[PDB]
Amino acid sequence: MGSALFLVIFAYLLGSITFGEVIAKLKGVDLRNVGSGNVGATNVTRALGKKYGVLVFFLDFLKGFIPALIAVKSFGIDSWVLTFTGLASVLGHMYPVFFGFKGGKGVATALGVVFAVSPSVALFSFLVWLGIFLWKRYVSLASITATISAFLFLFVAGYPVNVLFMAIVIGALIIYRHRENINRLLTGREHRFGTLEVL
Ligand SMILES: CCCCCCC/C=C/CCCCCC(=O)OC[C@@H](O)CO
Ligand SMILES: CCCCCCC/C=C\CCCCCC(=O)OC[C@@H](O)CO
Ligand SMILES: CCCCCCC/C=C\CCCCCC(=O)OC[C@@H](O)CO
Ligand SMILES: CCCCCCC/C=C\CCCCCC(=O)OC[C@@H](O)CO
Ligand SMILES: CCCCCCC/C=C\CCCCCC(=O)OC[C@@H](O)CO
Ligand SMILES: CCCCCCC/C=C\CCCCCC(=O)OC[C@@H](O)CO
Ligand SMILES: CCCCCCC/C=C\CCCCCC(=O)OC[C@@H](O)CO
Ligand SMILES: CCCCCCC/C=C\CCCCCC(=O)OC[C@@H](O)CO
Ligand SMILES: CCCCCCC/C=C\CCCCCC(=O)OC[C@@H](O)CO
Ligand SMILES: CCCCCCC/C=C\CCCCCC(=O)OC[C@@H](O)CO
Ligand SMILES: CCCCCCC/C=C\CCCCCC(=O)OC[C@@H](O)CO
Ligand SMILES: CCCCCCC/C=C\CCCCCC(=O)OC[C@@H](O)CO
Ligand SMILES: CCCCCCC/C=C\CCCCCC(=O)OC[C@@H](O)CO
Ligand SMILES: CCCCCCC/C=C\CCCCCC(=O)OC[C@@H](O)CO
Ligand SMILES: CCCCCCC/C=C\CCCCCC(=O)OC[C@@H](O)CO
Repeated sequence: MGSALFLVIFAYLLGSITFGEVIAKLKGVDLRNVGSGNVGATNVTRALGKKYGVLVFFLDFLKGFIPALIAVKSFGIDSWVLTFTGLASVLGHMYPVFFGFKGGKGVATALGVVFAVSPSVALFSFLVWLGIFLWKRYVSLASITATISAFLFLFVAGYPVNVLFMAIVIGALIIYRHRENINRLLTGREHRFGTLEVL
């Protein structure tokens, strides 16, 4: 259907709005040259402050939630339209047409996709993330662990193959976007998150 193609294209274009760069540019800051140089909510928190980072997280989450919600309600949980809508949102966040195809790691937007599929699974995956983050204070370790957990939760809950395909590809892409963090974690060179007073 034409409406299926338009929903997927809409999801990619919406995901291509790198809200970390939007907010930082509104503030005259080049997010690629402050902090870690990454463009997600974590680096916004690191460079501009937790309140700006919460805003960016919410906006990047909504990019994934809104199109996936439309897909679920219009085409059904079993539809491969949902599969490609969720993938398009995440791929837009990672490879944004509006920001030189240099985007983020995909965690916030992927959580938004999952929330449209299953708010409970999204909550459980967030709880894993927060637990792992508070355990060791590595953002990357929390995101990798929670991404794997999210797939396992959808699998054991019995979600259909279109959803599992969407989740395994999104999850693999997220882990790939963390490949440098994994290298640092394996060699003891990953930094814990926070100011010197917090740490
Ligand atoms: C840009 C500033 C304004 C805020 C943006 C709007 C945020 C929320 C939008 C509502 C979500 C989209 C509607 C989803 C929905 O219920 O779709 C179900 C529909 O497909 C039933 O067939
Ligand atoms: C790079 C993609 C974005 C720019 C181009 C967007 C539009 C491109 C091609 C038009 C495809 C229209 C397909 C409509 C279609 O098959 O509708 C049939 C359906 O509505 C009922 O069977
Ligand atoms: C990077 C992603 C690119 C996506 C490109 C999507 C467009 C692909 C194929 C176009 C299909 C032709 C549809 C033309 C059309 O409106 O025909 C009407 C006809 O199908 C109804 O009888
Ligand atoms: C169809 C719904 C779309 C919802 C999102 C709407 C788009 C919102 C933000 C993206 C563009 C923000 C650009 C703001 C702006 O002009 O900032 C200028 C300033 O950053 C200096 O370059
Ligand atoms: C299997 C595919 C779906 C994966 C869903 C996403 C991973 C699940 C849970 C983590 C969500 C909480 C993220 C908390 C947070 O502050 O993230 C900041 C963000 O910038 C990290 O890159
Ligand atoms: C449409 C419904 C929206 C539901 C909520 C969407 C936003 C989800 C999560 C935002 C929380 C991210 C921050 C997580 C967090 O507390 O990180 C740990 C750290 O802050 C502890 O110091
Ligand atoms: C204008 C701003 C919001 C843009 C949202 C774009 C959403 C794209 C398409 C809307 C969904 C159309 C669904 C058509 C429909 O009834 O499909 C039913 C489907 O199950 C086939 O029988
Ligand atoms: C619905 C349309 C939304 C459009 C949102 C605005 C996107 C367009 C222009 C904003 C600036 C894009 C370039 C940002 C960028 O990556 O700058 C280059 C970077 O290497 C700076 O270090
Ligand atoms: C699949 C549908 C595609 C529809 C057309 C999308 C492309 C339209 C306009 C491009 C927006 C601004 C792109 C410029 C851009 O990303 O520049 C930033 C880059 O130089 C950062 O190094
Ligand atoms: C539903 C699947 C749609 C596929 C869309 C894929 C995402 C959007 C554009 C593809 C870019 C492919 C090339 C990779 C790329 O962006 O290079 C990385 C960038 O950092 C260098 O400019
Ligand atoms: C489906 C997504 C749901 C996520 C939205 C809810 C986020 C709300 C709260 C998370 C943060 C909890 C408080 C963390 C905190 O106070 O940590 C203190 C800790 O650093 C002490 O060592
Ligand atoms: C397995 C999924 C659940 C999430 C991971 C569970 C790991 C267990 C506990 C995490 C709670 C946060 C505090 C852990 C801890 O020892 O923090 C030390 C810190 O508070 C003081 O240096
Ligand atoms: C805090 C720790 C939480 C850990 C949750 C553990 C979930 C992981 C593995 C359990 C495997 C259960 C057996 C396989 C299973 O349910 O298959 C899924 C599917 O075939 C059911 O439709
Ligand atoms: C069974 C299917 C397996 C599919 C292959 C796994 C894809 C995941 C990660 C890609 C790892 C290699 C990176 C590719 C690469 O150099 O891309 C860089 C840039 O030009 C485009 O992103
Ligand atoms: C949900 C099932 C479990 C998934 C666990 C995924 C863990 C992924 C990558 C971790 C690789 C590094 C292992 C060592 C590590 O984290 O060390 C932390 C610190 O002590 C030194 O960097």
